[PDB]
Order: sequence, then C-alpha cells, then structure tokens
Amino acid sequence: GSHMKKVEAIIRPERLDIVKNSLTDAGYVGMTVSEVKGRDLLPKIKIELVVKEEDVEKIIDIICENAKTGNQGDGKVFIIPVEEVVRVRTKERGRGAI
Amino acid sequence: GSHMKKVEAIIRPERLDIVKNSLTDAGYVGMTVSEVKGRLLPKIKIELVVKEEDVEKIIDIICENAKTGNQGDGKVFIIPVEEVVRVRTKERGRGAI
Amino acid sequence: SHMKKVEAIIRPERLDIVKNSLTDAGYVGMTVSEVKGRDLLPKIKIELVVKEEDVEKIIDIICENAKTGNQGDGKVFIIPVEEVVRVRTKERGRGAI
Ligand SMILES: [Cl-]
Ligand SMILES: [Cl-]
Repeated sequence: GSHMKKVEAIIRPERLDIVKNSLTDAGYVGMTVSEVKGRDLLPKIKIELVVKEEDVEKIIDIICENAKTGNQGDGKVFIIPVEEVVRVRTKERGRGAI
Repeated sequence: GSHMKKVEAIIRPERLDIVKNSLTDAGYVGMTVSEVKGRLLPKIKIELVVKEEDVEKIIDIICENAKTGNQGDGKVFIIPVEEVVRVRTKERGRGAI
Repeated sequence: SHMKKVEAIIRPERLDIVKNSLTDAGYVGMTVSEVKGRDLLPKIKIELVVKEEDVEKIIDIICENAKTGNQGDGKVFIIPVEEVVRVRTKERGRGAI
C-alpha cells in the first residue's frame, strides 16, 4: 500500500499544450514529456506523472477532458503501481518526495 | 485482480518493422514506440498494454521475431497495470484496451 | 517476482557520472532516453530492471551521483516487474536479468 501511482498517458502532439496547461492549472507540475510513435506509426506524445494515489482520478479527468477530440487515436491513460519514490537532492523517500 | 499488463520490450531498431507487422497480423495493433539507447547503442522500446491472457502470446511473437541469435537481442518486461482509460470515450478496464 | 524496475529522471549533465558509476558497480543492463521536464527543459530518463536486492545500492548510486544540491535534481521511482524474458535465449525469471 504505497499509495503512490504513475500516470502514463499517450496523447496527440497537438494536444500537449492544452493538456499540460490544464494540468499546471490543477496544481500538477511534476510531469515528464517524451516524443514517441503510436498506432502506420504516427508521432505521439507520452506524459508521465508520479503522484499520490488520491490525485489519480482528478488527473485522469484533466487528461481525458483536454486530450479528447472525438476522433480515433485520441490516446489512452495507464495507471502503473509505484512502490517507492526518492528525491535525488536529499535522498528523501516516500510520498514526501512526490 | 487487475488482469491488465504492460509489455515493455527493448529490441534492435532493425527488428522493429518485423516485430510490429507480426503483432499486427496476430491482432495486437495498440502499441507505443520510442527511441532509446542501451547496452550506448540506439535501441527501440515498444509498449503494449494488453489483457493478461494475451501476454504469453505477445511474448512469443516479440521473442520469435526480435531474435537474431547474437548478444543484444533485447529483453521483454511485464509490468502490472491497474487501470486503462480510453481518452475518446473515457471507457476503463479491458474495454479501453 | 523479486524483480523491480528502477526509473530515474536526472539532469542531462549527470548521465555519464551516474551511467559510468552504475556499470562500475556491475549494473550494465540499462536503458537511457531523452525526455523533457519542468519549463519543459531537457532531462534524461534511465531504466534498470534488476533483482530486488540490488535496488538499494542503485538508488544510492543514482542519488549520490546525480545530486548537485540545487532544486530539480530529479527523482527515482521503483516499479514492480512481474516477469523478464531474454529475447535471444528466451530464458525467463531472475536468471534472464
Ligand atoms: Cl480511440
Ligand atoms: Cl512502467
């Protein structure tokens, strides 16, 4: 019961700003962005957020809300368990590190 | 039990098309592809979130088509996935897969 | 499964020291990718799937060699890995690592 989760979302590159700015506005700044390819192999954007479990549903809504375009290929959101999180700067561990 | 898993494989870049097409032929199209480095030589990472019962099937496909018989053929990892959500429809569980 | 994935996001200028330090400690199996983090500044992601007993030292190596004393040094995540398969020999479990 770590109560820490990784949110992994694959979205359209043209939806990054709207999804990033919407997340920033909700107080979710800890985010990793990478250029990938998905489903032909079209350029896509992967976003990763390691957060407190209680924040997962809120982030899903924000990602789901902003990323939607109503067309096929909008992307998916994955929830992956995280058993530990550590801050490199102070070696602090746990939910405090998030 | 979640019954949803993430298949994460690091493979040679020259084996991507052959592995991709093999998976598509077997009905596994949902896949994310990213360029990485490993050993620092360039490699290709493929990710598939699938139903648990399909894992063994996909492992076979990747291993059979990514293998060249030399060191560096890559490795396949299975990571638990507790939830999957479809952006277009917000469907969760195996339906979103 | 007693197998775990170590995923660390660090400053790009600390990759070599962390990379070389891990290999010096006997940790050669590692994947490196270029990513962005916060505003959307270049960062480096390093992934290692290892035996659970080795995680702690790897946390130590990454944290001690990636830290600079400034804010934004990065984080280390521990994710469960339920299976590892060697593409070439198709060997699974902790032996495959
Ligand atoms: Cl869709
Ligand atoms: Cl993962």
